[PDB]
Amino acid sequence: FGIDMNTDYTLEEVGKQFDVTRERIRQIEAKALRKLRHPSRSEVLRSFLDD
DNA sequence: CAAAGGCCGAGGAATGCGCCCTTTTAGCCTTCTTTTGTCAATGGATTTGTG
Repeated sequence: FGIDMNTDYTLEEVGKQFDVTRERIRQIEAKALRKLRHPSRSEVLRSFLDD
């Protein structure tokens, strides 16, 4: 994502700095998103949702 | 000898105002190549199982 930097880096350019061919980098993004998906870790972020 | 009237011009609303044809320009619309995000394999290095 683009937090605290002017991008928006993409998977190949990300995995360059981690030496992954973008597949493990996809997996790592997915794992972090799943971890933050948990309640008791994202109740505030839930409140930020508007609906 | 003047007066009526015919003439022209100087000033305004407005019921007033192009069309047909050639030629470029914009943009949308499809078709294809490439960067990118994804699913599944397939080992391989810690984590645990064991006594």
